[PDB]
This record gives sequence, structure tokens and C-alpha cells, in this order.
Amino acid sequence: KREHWATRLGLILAMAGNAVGLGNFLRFPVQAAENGGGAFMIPYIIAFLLVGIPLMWIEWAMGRYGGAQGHGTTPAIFYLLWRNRFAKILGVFGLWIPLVVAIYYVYIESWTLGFAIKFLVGLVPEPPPTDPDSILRPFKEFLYSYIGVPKGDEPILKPSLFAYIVFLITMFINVSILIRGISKGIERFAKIAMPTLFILAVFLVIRVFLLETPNGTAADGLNFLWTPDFEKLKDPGVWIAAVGQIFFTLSLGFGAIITYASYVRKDQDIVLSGLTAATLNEKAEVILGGSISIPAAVAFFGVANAVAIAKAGAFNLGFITLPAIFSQTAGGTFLGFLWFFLLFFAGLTSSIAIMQPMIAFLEDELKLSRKHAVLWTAAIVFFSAHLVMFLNKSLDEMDFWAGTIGVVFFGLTELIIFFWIFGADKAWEEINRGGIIKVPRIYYYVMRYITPAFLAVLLVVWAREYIPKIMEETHWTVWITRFYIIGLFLFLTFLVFLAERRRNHESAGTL
Ligand SMILES: CN(C)CCCN1c2ccccc2CCc2ccccc21
Ligand SMILES: CN(C)CCCN1c2ccccc2CCc2ccccc21
Ligand SMILES: CCCCCCCCO[C@@H]1O[C@H](CO)[C@@H](O)[C@H](O)[C@H]1O
Ligand SMILES: CCCCCCCCO[C@@H]1O[C@H](CO)[C@@H](O)[C@H](O)[C@H]1O
Ligand SMILES: CCCCCCCCO[C@@H]1O[C@H](CO)[C@@H](O)[C@H](O)[C@H]1O
Ligand SMILES: CCCCCCCCO[C@@H]1O[C@H](CO)[C@@H](O)[C@H](O)[C@H]1O
Ligand SMILES: CCCCCCCCO[C@@H]1O[C@H](CO)[C@@H](O)[C@H](O)[C@H]1O
Ligand SMILES: CC(C)C[C@H](N)C(=O)O
Ligand code: NA
Ligand code: NA
Repeated sequence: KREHWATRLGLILAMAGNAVGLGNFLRFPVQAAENGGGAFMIPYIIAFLLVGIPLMWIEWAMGRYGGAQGHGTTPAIFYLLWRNRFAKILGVFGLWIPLVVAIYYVYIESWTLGFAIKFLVGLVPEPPPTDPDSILRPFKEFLYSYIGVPKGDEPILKPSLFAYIVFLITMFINVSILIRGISKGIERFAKIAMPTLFILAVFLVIRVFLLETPNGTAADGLNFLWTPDFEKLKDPGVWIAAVGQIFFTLSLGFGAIITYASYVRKDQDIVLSGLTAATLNEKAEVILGGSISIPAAVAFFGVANAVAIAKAGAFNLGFITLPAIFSQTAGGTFLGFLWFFLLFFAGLTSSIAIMQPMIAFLEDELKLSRKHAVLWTAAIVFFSAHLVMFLNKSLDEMDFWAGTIGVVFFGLTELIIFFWIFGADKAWEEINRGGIIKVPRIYYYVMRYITPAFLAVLLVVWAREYIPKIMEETHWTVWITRFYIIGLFLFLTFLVFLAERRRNHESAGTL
């Protein structure tokens, strides 16, 4: 019938690995530092309670429900919940979003492997022996030469040969896990990766906590991040950033939680399991991810400079600043290795999660073998990634449409289909069925009224005071990426159409 997670621990760690990734260690620090630190945290915590938790339960429920009938992806699941052809089309986003995100996420993940390798072997810049630019410049040049940032006017990137080869290796590693399946692949790997990730992260926090310079200490960083600023609570931008981060960090709206949950046995609890996966992610994000790069940057440069660093380049903090700071300490190159190794495992456990939806669709709906499903998915991602590797800003365009606005739109869509169309009481029943614990009574009202209203308002503000600038103030090359990803949606819709026909073909054979 269908693969199933072998153990409860395996399920929890696989789901935790799905969630805990580059978003916790790279994205969170930038969003927080960029939005006033503590001022960002209030909306963040509220978004977690009003959006993160409820949507997590909903996605687990939708996945388990679909899995019981042999379906793990939204084109089919949405249809099961709402037998309307439009359900299948909306469901395509559950394949498109994770695919598009994988197309750039796996490449960023590959940079962490490449950096881990170079730092391990000591092929790193030799900063000069205390002028900040003289210290940071060598590391900025290191990153820029790796990914091939434009030195001229052309919006073209020229990745180093090493970077390209490392992306290939990274794709191979993802495949090596996925090709073994759910219990012998993803689950087995999670039991090894998560413990390693936790240990590495705790160690790094401890080392960072020992940092002190004439400019400050790690403590100043924590105070910056954990001191409330009730005067920003009225800024939509902060709310948009906070909600966006919650979706991204919890893997919500990517169809990934849903697919993983489709392997949970029909009787199995999802209330406690889902809540645990969610809380584990938040601890890894605010306690671990929040305690590494920000405190380190603030300790060495002070708050004002740390904040300016993050705003200047989203990848500055994790790929340039932290390694530069580490280089000023004994054994700093090895500490850099540990940081990038941590990022790699965090990324790896998440990228396999966003490639599994396409794999599940090809297996469940087009009946391909796991081997063929995994290889074709890898081929599509590998090929498509060339756009992200060679066209400047393609990555940002994909991250916006699929990884930012896309997931919020899809989150609202799945909630409406499950809690409104399918039926609020049928949905509530499905969520709580088999639960080790019941979902708190108040959450019924949050899921049915609060969450959808919250997201609806957010999306309207996004499309009215932000999306116009992205459509009018960007370089013309953004249309190359938009064109390509719209094509991917077209192709995936064609596959759903073919799945429909095979099912009809197959039914007229069941007759
Ligand atoms: C703004 N351009 C340069 C980066 C956008 C993508 N990006 C983002 C997005 C917002 C804030 C920070 C970061 C950096 C880390 C990260 C990690 C994984 C996937 C995407 C991201
Ligand atoms: C100690 N041994 C069992 C772990 C190393 C193997 N391991 C790993 C670990 C890191 C990178 C790649 C891979 C290969 C594929 C893979 C698949 C399932 C379980 C573990 C792994
Ligand atoms: C199958 C799809 C192929 C698309 C064309 C890919 C061309 C990649 O080309 C390779 O890029 C590397 C990184 O920039 C360079 O180091 C190599 O020398 C170059 O041959
Ligand atoms: C993980 C092992 C990766 C090995 C590939 C390293 C690519 C780094 O650099 C490349 O190495 C090639 C052969 O040494 C040279 O011919 C290229 O000119 C050089 O740029
Ligand atoms: C949209 C994605 C298009 C990918 C096409 C990539 C074509 C690669 O082009 C190659 O890149 C190498 C490294 O940058 C150069 O050294 C080669 O001279 C160049 O021909
Ligand atoms: C979005 C895709 C960006 C691809 C960047 C490709 C850079 C390739 O390199 C270019 O290839 C041309 C034709 O092969 C040559 O005529 C140019 O001299 C060469 O620089
Ligand atoms: C905005 C979302 C807030 C969620 C916090 C929920 C805290 C749980 O609250 C508890 O829920 C139980 C079950 O319904 C009740 O029996 C308890 O009386 C109630 O205090
Ligand atoms: C797209 C998701 C799998 C990303 C993951 N939740 C992270 O925080 O990195
Ligand atoms: Na996360
Ligand atoms: Na992960």
C-alpha cells in the first residue's frame, strides 16, 4: 500500500529535520536584525501562536488523511477534500512551490558543503594581522569568487568550478537519501543528522558566548534580540516579515509537511507529534539560531554595525561576517568548518523534504518506481538550478514568488479548503482523531476565523503596498525567471492532467 514511518522517534526527528534548516540559522537572524531585534520577536511569537501552530496541525491532518487513501500531494488531496476540478489546479501549487524552492535552496545548501570543505582543509582567506574592512573584505571576496558575483554591468554570475562540482555532489547526496525511501532513507538519516545538528549548534553557541571585544560581548547581542519594542508593533512590514519567517521556518505552505504526514499511519497521533516538531523547530530557531550569528556580530562590531551588515546583504552574516569573526580566534578556521557543517546538515534534512512532494506525486499518481521518481525529480531540480547559478537575482525572484508570497497564499488556500469547504467540524474531527492529546478548544475558533482573517489582511497589504515595487522597480532579467517558473507550473499542471487520464484509463479497466 504505502510506506510508513517505522518509529515515533524517527517520525519526530524527520519532521524536525524538515523544519530545522537554513531558515533557523541564516534567515531568522537576518529578519530579526533587519526588523529591530526584540521589536520583531513580539509579532513573531504571535504569528507562531495564531498561524504556525494551527497550520502545522492542519497540514499534518491533511497529509495523514490523504495518505490513508494512497495520496501524499495536494493535487489529489485537495480534490479528496473538495471534489471540484479547480481543487486539482490549486493543488498544483503543492508541487510547484516545493520544486521552485528546492531549485535555489539546494544550491545555497551546496555552498555550505563547499565552504565546509574549504574551511576543513584550510583553503581560506588570510585576513590581515584590526580594521573591520581589512578583516571582512577577504571573506567577502571569498564568497563572491565562489558564487561568481558580477564584477561588471551584466547581470551574469560565474560560479567557480569548485562550486559547480560541489552542487553536483550535493545533488548526489540528496538522491542517496531519497532513493532509499521513507523509513530506510529519510527517517534513518534524521536519526543521525538531528543529534549531530543539535550538538554542533550547542557547541557553537557556547563558543560564541565566550566572545568579548572592546566593542561588546555576546550578551549585548542577546539583549538586542530579546528586548521588547512595543513601538514597532504597529508596522505592517514587521508583521509581514514575521509571518513570512514563521511559514518558511516551519515548512508551512510548501506541501512538504503534508507529504511527510501522508506516511503516518491512519490511527497515529498527529496532535502531539505536530506540536513537538513545531516546538523543536522554534527552540532551534530562537535559542540556537538566534544565539549564534547576532551575538557574535554584535560582540565584535556593536549593534548598529551588526544591523547595518544584515541589511546590506542577506548572506553577509552567515557566509562572510561569522567566518571573519571566527578567524580572529584560535582554532577559528575549524570553528568555521563546524558552522558550515552544521548549516549543511540543517540544509540537507530540509532539502530532501521539499523534493519528496514531487517524488510522492510521481509515485502515487503516475505510478513511477521510487528510483525513477527520485531520479527524474533530481534531474528537474539540477537542470533548473542552472538559472539560479548563472542569472543574478534569479534566486531572489524564486524565493519571493514561491518561498514568500506563494507559501502564505497556499497556507490560506489549504485552510479554506480544509476548514471551510471540507467542513470545519469534519476537519476538527480529523485533526483530533487518534491524538495522544486533544487540540485546545480555543484553537477551533482560531483556525476557522482568526487565522484566515489574519492571512487575508496580510496578503492584501502585501499586494497593495509592496508587490507593485517588485513589479515596477526590478531589472528586466527578473522576467526570465518569472517566465521559467510559470512554465514549470504549466508543466506540472500537464502532469496532473495526465494523472487524471491514467486514473480514468485505469478505472475503465477496473470495470
Ligand atoms: C536577499 N537575497 C540575497 C537572499 C534571499 C534568500 N534568503 C533569505 C531571505 C530573507 C532573509 C535572509 C535570507 C538569507 C538566508 C536564506 C536561506 C535559505 C533560503 C533563502 C534565504
Ligand atoms: C554512520 N553511517 C551509517 C552514517 C553515514 C551515512 N549517511 C550519510 C550521512 C551524511 C551524508 C551522506 C550520507 C549518505 C546517505 C545516508 C542515508 C541514510 C542514513 C545515513 C546516511
Ligand atoms: C545539462 C544542462 C547544461 C547547461 C549548461 C551548463 C554549463 C556549465 O558549464 C560549466 O560551469 C562551471 C561553473 O561555472 C565551470 O567551472 C565549467 O568550466 C563549465 O564548463
Ligand atoms: C571535493 C573535491 C573537488 C575537486 C574539484 C576542485 C576544483 C577546484 O579548482 C579547480 O581544480 C581543477 C583541477 O584540480 C583545475 O583544473 C581548475 O583550474 C581549478 O579551478
Ligand atoms: C538559465 C541557465 C543557463 C545556464 C547556461 C550556462 C552556460 C555556461 O556557459 C559557460 O560558463 C562557464 C563558467 O561560467 C564559462 O567558463 C564558459 O566559457 C561558458 O560558455
Ligand atoms: C541566465 C543565463 C545566464 C547565462 C550566462 C552565460 C555566460 C556565457 O558566456 C558567454 O557565452 C556566449 C555564447 O556561448 C559567448 O559568445 C560569450 O563570449 C561568453 O562570455
Ligand atoms: C491564541 C492561541 C492561544 C492558545 C493557548 C491555549 C492554552 C490552552 O488553554 C487551555 O485549553 C484547555 C483545552 O481546551 C482548557 O480546558 C483549559 O481550561 C484552557 O486553559
Ligand atoms: C523550505 C523549508 C524546508 C525550509 C526549512 N523549514 C528551513 O527553515 O530552512
Ligand atoms: Na525552520
Ligand atoms: Na533541515
